[PDB]
Amino acid sequence: MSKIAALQFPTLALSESRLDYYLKASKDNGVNLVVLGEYVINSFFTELLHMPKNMIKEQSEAKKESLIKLAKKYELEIIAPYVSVEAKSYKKLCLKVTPNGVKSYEQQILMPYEHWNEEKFFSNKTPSELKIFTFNYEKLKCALLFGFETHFDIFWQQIMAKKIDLVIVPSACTFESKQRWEELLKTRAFLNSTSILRVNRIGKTKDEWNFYGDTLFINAFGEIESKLGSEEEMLIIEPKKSDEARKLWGFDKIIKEF
Amino acid sequence: MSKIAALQFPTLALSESRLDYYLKASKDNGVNLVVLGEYVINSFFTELLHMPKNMIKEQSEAKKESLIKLAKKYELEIIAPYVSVEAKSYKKLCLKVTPNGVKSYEQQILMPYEHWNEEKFFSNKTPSELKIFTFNYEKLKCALLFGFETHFDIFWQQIMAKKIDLVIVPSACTFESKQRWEELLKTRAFLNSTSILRVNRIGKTKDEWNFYGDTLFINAFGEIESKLGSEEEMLIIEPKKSDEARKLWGFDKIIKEF
Repeated sequence: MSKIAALQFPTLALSESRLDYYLKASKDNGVNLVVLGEYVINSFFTELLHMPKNMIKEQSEAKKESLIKLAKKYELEIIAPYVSVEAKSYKKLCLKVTPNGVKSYEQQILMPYEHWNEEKFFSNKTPSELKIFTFNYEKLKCALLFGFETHFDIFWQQIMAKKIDLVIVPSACTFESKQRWEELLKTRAFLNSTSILRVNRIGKTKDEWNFYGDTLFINAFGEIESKLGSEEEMLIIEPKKSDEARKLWGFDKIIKEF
Repeated sequence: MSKIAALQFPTLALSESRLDYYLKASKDNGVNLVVLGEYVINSFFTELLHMPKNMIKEQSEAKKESLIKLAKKYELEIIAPYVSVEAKSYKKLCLKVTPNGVKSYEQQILMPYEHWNEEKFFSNKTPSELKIFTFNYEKLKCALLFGFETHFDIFWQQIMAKKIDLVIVPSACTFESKQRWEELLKTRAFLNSTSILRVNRIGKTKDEWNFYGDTLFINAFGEIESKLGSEEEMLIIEPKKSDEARKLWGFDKIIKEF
């Protein structure tokens, strides 16, 4: 039935040949939805601070055109974080590329820390009230969240209210926080009875920040179903409906009795 | 400084010296706040189902009188889950017994599961709006939560809103859920920058439900600072203010604009 492919990549080269191979391989395994991690289409954040505006635009626009073309050619959907280069500003988006159009999700909560200040570098619209990005994938109710945004309960309360089966989490996570991330996502999946697909990038930066993969899939019971290592590889998942797991603990039912 | 003693007990006997001994040992170690787990003053839930009403009342009322006397004698405070028997109705309370009076916390969300139906057995007031029980312990802002109530994000949002330093969680946890409980509490402490004191009971029931202790203290970084094993023992903790840990990630700073 419904299958999803998670591609664990470093920053892709300007050519599209590596992406095309994995997209055909995803479609050959009966996958109709593909997800990439953060800073795979684009160079990692710390290089973006020093790169020329026009090359960042070229890097982004080359892959967006490729995804649009490849989504048509292989008739599948692609979810990929994407740096939108505007006239006088940069926006951190996540694109959902289908054969019949492109949808975009503008990240609502960005890291403001000095050493990794995405809030300063990007010019994302500050929403008045947070709103989860959701979409239907065949028979699954899905939500899309950036890695940093999973830290905030408000999103999960909206996810539980909408009976989401699967939360797709493109991310860029350092190895040092490996265990904290597993415990967080396992807890989120259990408390909200939703499956979670966390897709990480791989690679080492000039500052020796180590992204060691660990793309993983968690079921609505909070159990890890499958996970990747630290190499460039593809994870294929068959996400199931959240209903049975929702009834076991009935957290939503309990909160709905108020 | 400010110290708290967690007493990991089985169901206490009607005429026990354990309470007088451990309260004095706490006060001799400079501890002014003592916490017991769930179903320590009273027999465990599944045994209460088969006990006569008057026996439950006597079991409860004997320990309340003792705690009142011991709180005055040793000049400290005691937090203890407590079955209040009115007429032929039962209320699952947590008492805070001090030298100058008793305050009570009525559990707001109770387990409704068939095999462990506290919602059916007890007659707790169905709350209008969920509201955390809070109190100051010397210079620390403390909150009180029953084990089951930690599963619901709404409580944790209020805990963060009040910038709570320590959440005290009397609980009754089966050994089978050891890892899930640890990951949950570490995540809540980290996400909300609060320390957590989880006090469990010990003992085996007739149906072979294993309460194997593992009373633990977690700091506001989400790290386990200390923990007990499966024996009857006392855990003394010196909880610190959450301020420094709260500034590290600044979850409150980010989230308060929504």
